[PDB]
Amino acid sequence: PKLILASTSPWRRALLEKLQISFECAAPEVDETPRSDESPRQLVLRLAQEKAQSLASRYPDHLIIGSDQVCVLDGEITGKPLEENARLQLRKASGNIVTFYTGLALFNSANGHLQTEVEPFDVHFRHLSEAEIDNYVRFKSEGFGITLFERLEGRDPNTLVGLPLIALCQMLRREGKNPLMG
Amino acid sequence: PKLILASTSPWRRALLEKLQISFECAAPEVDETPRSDESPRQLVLRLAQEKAQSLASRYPDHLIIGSDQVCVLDGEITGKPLTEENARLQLRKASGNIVTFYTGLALFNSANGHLQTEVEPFDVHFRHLSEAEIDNYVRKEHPLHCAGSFKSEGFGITLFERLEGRDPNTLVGLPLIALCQMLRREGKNPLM
Repeated sequence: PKLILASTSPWRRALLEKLQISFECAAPEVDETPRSDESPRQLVLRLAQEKAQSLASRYPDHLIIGSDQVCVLDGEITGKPLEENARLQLRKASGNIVTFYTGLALFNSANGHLQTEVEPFDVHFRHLSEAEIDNYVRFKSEGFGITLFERLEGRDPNTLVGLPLIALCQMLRREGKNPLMG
Repeated sequence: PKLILASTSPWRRALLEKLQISFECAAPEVDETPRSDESPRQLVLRLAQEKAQSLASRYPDHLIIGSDQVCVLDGEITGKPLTEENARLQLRKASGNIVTFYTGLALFNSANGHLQTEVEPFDVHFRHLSEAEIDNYVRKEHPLHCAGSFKSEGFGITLFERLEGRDPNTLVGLPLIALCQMLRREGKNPLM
């Protein structure tokens, strides 16, 4: 089965290219609005698998990857900021440990096999100033955002960038598609 | 530039660009040969310091960065394999094991002579690899000029169970979180 990435993120596309398996990107049709009861972990698991499953008709004999990421700023779920948004997020982060939750799903639309995983990554922020927050504004963990951090703690730095590649390699291995054998 | 990178590494240049502070590069003048009984941490501390200070006379009013990394497998410094045989040998030693990289960093301020040094570890936890996986990785990646015989930033992700360290940049070869701290201590915060 051919590989499909259910995302138009150029970040997720670039990450997946590291595995050297040919794939096609497709835009999933999913409402990402958190439900009131919903934990960060529940949300990204649900959205990861909905994104993958939503493409099953358009790509019916495929391995389909879905992923979703949020962070929590003082218990509160937060997605992409979309400029005054970006500033706010920094102010809450200062001096704190910020946990990102990244959900991942691999769906075999041929036989219906589904694998899911949620992987956290903790960003330990320096105590910042409004000056340096103002100066930074206007994060990018792979870039200039490194100036904001005390420590990054998690299984896989790729997860923080937005796709858990170690976890995905394992899911692919279960489906008989070890990137190392492709 | 007030900031100088004492390195001919193109990846250290690329990493330093992330801080968006003006700098230029110059080749350090040191002997990287390990001395008898020198430990990995001692070696990268020494070489980081030496690279930074070797430019003092050329850049006497500057903040000068030096860095050095070694790859350690079962207590021993591990070099570039050079051959496909040796690449497979290194990956066999890596399989189901932890490869530790030690990365030394120094910032020498030549104007006031302040020297700051640090060594930072980064642990790469490998999966248990088959001989086929090892053969296939070496054939695809040809990591013949990488110490440890894998590239962590790329296809090497297919070999790992987890990555453990303070800063992903350290593994690539420049401890940027640590360097930011050193730069702030000298009043050159990249955020300003």
